[PDB]
Amino acid sequence: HLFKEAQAFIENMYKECHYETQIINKRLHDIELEIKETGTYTHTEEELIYGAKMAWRNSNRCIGRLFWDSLNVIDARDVTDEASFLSSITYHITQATNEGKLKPYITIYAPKDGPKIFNNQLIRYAGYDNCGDPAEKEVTRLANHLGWKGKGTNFDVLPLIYQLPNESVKFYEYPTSLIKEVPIEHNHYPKLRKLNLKWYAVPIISNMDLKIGGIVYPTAPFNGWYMVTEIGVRNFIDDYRYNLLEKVADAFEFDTLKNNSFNKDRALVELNYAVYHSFKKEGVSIVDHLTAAKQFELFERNEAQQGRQVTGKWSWLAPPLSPTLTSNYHHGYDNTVKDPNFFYKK
Amino acid sequence: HHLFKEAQAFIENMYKECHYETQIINKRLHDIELEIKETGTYTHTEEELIYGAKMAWRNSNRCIGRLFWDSLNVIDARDVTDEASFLSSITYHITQATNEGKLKPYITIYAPKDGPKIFNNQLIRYAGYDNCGDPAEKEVTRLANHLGWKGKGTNFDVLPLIYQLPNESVKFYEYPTSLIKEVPIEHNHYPKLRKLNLKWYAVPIISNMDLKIGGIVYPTAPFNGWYMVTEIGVRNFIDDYRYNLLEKVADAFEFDTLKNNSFNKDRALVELNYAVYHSFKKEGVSIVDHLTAAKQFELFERNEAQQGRQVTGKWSWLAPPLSPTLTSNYHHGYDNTVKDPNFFYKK
Ligand code: HEM
Ligand code: HEM
Ligand SMILES: OC[C@H]1O[C@@](CO)(O[C@H]2O[C@H](CO)[C@@H](O)[C@H](O)[C@H]2O)[C@@H](O)[C@@H]1O
Ligand SMILES: OC[C@H]1O[C@@](CO)(O[C@H]2O[C@H](CO)[C@@H](O)[C@H](O)[C@H]2O)[C@@H](O)[C@@H]1O
Repeated sequence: HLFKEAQAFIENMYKECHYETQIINKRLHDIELEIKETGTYTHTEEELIYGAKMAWRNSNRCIGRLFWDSLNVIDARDVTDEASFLSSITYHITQATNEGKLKPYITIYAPKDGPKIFNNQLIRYAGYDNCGDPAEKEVTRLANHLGWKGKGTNFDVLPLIYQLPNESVKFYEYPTSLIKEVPIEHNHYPKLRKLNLKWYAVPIISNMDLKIGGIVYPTAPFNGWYMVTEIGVRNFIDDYRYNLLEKVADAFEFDTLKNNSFNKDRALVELNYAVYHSFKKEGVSIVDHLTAAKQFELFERNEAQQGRQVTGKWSWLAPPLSPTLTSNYHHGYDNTVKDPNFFYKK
Repeated sequence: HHLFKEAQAFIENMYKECHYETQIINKRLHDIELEIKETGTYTHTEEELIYGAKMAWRNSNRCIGRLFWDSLNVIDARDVTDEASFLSSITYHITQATNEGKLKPYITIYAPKDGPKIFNNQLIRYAGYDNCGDPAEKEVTRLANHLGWKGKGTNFDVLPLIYQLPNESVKFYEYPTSLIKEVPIEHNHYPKLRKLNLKWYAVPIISNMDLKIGGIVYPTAPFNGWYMVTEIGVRNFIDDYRYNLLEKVADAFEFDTLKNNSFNKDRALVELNYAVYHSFKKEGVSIVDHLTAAKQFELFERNEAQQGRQVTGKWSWLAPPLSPTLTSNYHHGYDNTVKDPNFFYKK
C-alpha cells in the first residue's frame, strides 16, 4: 500500500515535470528497494519541495492557492538537536516576516523521531479566564503548567511549546522584537484605537500533518499572509473568540445593535476596514476578502491551462463577509481530497 | 407495493406523533392497502393532507423559517377541476396570504392526478426581458408573450399566471392590480435611492415544486411565507445574473469608489438591505431580517429537541449572504438527510 501511494506521487510529479518515463522507472526502482530495506522510503529534496507545493495546491479550504508555486520550502529533516531546532523556528519567523512583505514558508522536519510542536500556530495569544483568546485556553494551561508565566494581558504571545525525542516537553519564549504586531485603528473612528486591539502579522499553522506520497510529516509549520475576515470577523467577533462586537460598536458610535438597525452588520464592515488599513499602515501584507477571490479565479484559470481540475470546499472558500460578491459563492466545488495534502492530527 | 411501503412509513411516523393507538394505525393502513389494490394509489385523509403538508415544511433542509411550520394554513383543493374555480382559488390564496400586509403562510394543494397545471416559478414574479427585468424570468416571460400576454415593458412587470387544465390549451391570466401588493424601496438617509424606482412584491409563493406525502406526489401545490431581507436586498437586487444593481445603488448611497479595499461594496450591500427592510415596514408588509430569522431558527431546534426529533438541514442555504457569522447555524454542520414528506424541484 505504501508503494502504491508512493507510485502515484512519483508519476504525477514527474509527468508534471516532463521527465522521461525512463528515470521515472529508475526512481520507482530505488524506492521499492528501501521500502523493503527500511519500511518506508525517503523523498529526494526535489520531491519534498514539489510535494509541499502540491499539498498547498490541493488544500481545498484554501482561497489563496494562486501563489502555491511561490512557497519557500525548508528541508529540516536533519534537525535533531534543541539548538538547531529552535534556530530553525526563529529563522522561519524572521524570513517569513520579511520586514512586512510576508513570504510563504514551510519548514519540514523529520517524518520520524523528529521535533514535536504543540502550538496551534507558532504565534498565538494566550487565553485566560477573564481575557485573551478563548481558543488558546488549552495550549495556555499547558504553558502555565510547564512554568511559563505571561503578563496576563489580552495579547500575551504564547511561547513555542515543543518536545524532542527522549526528552520532556519544554517551552521557549520568543523575544518580543521577533514578533511583529499591528495596532488596530480606524481613521474615521478615533475611539477604536482606545480599545488597544492588535494582531500578529504572520499566521503559521503548526498543528497539521503534511502527507506526501504515503509519507506523513507530523511537524512542518507553514505560513502565508492574512485575509481580513480572518482577523476582523472570526478572531475579533466570533462569540467564542474575542467577542468584541459590543465594544467595537461603541467605538463606531452606534446607539443600538438591534437586528433591525443593521448596525451589527455595519460594525463588521467597519472593523474589517480598520483591520485592513491598519495593516496597510504598518506595512504588513494583507488581502481583502473580495480581492482574495479574484486571485482565486486566476488560480482556477492557471490550473485549467495546465490541464488540472480544481477541487475545494465551498463553505470555506466563501468569505464571512459579502460572500455573494465572490465568484466561488455561485457554484459548487469538488471537495475531493488528493495527495499530497495537509490533514488535521487525529 | 413500493407505494404502500412509503404510505405506511408516513402513516406510522405521523400517527405516532399524534399519539394514536396502534389499532387506529393498523385500521388505516388496511384501508390504504385496500384502495391501492383496487385503484392504483390511495387518497389522503384531510387530516393527513394538513399534517402531511406541515411535516413537508418541517423537513425542508433549505428553509430557515421552519419555526412556524406548525402554523401552516392548508387549503385542500383536490376537487378543483374547472378553470373558473381554479383561478378563483388562486386569487383566494393570494388574498388570504397577503392579508393586507400581515402575511400568513398558506399552501393550496390541487389534485395529484389530472389537476390544474402551473408554469410560473412563483405565482408572483417580475418579467424578464433582453434589456431589462429579471433575467431569471426570461423563459417564463417568453412563454407569456407567446401566449399573447404583453406587459408595459418595465423592470417590474408583474407576470401573469400561466396554467393548463386537462385537455385544454395553455392559457395565461393577469391578476387584478389591487391583488398584487408591492413595496417601493427607499432609504431614509439616502434620498437618491428613491430615484431608482425600485420595488418588490410582498408575497413569495413558490409554485414550481412537487409536494410528496407518503408516496403521493402533488405536482401543483403552491406555498408561501414572508420574505427575509437578504433574499431581496442581496440576491434579487445584487446578483449579476439578476438585477445587478450594485453600481447604481452605490451611486445612490454616494460612494466615490467601489475599489475592493475601500469596502464600499460591502457598505452598499448593508445599506440596501436596511432600505429594503424598513421599506417593507413603512408599507406595513411582514418581513424579517437575516439575524432575527436565524434566532428564530434556534428556537425551532429547541422545540424539535423537546419533541424527540432531530434537525436536518443544508448549511450553505441556512447561512445568510450577509454577516453569516452572526447566526448560530454558521458555526456547525447540518445533517442534510432528506426525509418524507418533503418538497422537491420538478425534474
Ligand atoms: C499566501 C497567502 C495565503 C492566503 C491569503 C491564504 C488564505 C487562507 C484562508 C483565508 C484560509 C481560511 C482560514 C480560516 O478561516 O480558518 C486558509 C486555509 C488554509 N490554507 Fe491558505 N492561504 C495562504 C497561504 C497558505 C499556505 C502557504 C499554505 C500551505 C503551505 C496554506 C494552506 C491552507 C490550509 C491547509 C488551509 C486549511 C487549514 C484548516 O483546515 O484550518 N495557505 N488559507
Ligand atoms: C413563514 C416564513 C418563511 C420564511 C421567513 C422562510 C424563509 C426561507 C428562506 C430565506 C429560504 C431560502 C430562499 C432562497 O435563498 O432561495 C427558504 C427556502 C425554502 N423554504 Fe422557507 N420560509 C418561510 C416559509 C416557508 C413555507 C410556508 C414553506 C413550506 C410550505 C417553505 C418551504 C421552503 C423550501 C422548500 C425552501 C427551498 C426552496 C428552494 O429550493 O428554492 N418556507 N425559506
Ligand atoms: O470552479 C471549479 C468547480 O466548478 C465545478 C462546478 O461543478 O466544475 C467546473 O469546473 C471544473 C474545473 O475544476 C470542470 O472540470 C468542470 O467540468 C466544470 O463544470 C466543480 O466541479 C469544480 O470544483
Ligand atoms: O443543529 C443540528 C445539527 O447538529 C448536528 C452536528 O452539527 O448534530 C448534533 O446536534 C444536534 C442538536 O440539534 C443533535 O440532535 C445531534 O445528535 C448532534 O450530533 C447535525 O447532525 C445536525 O444536523
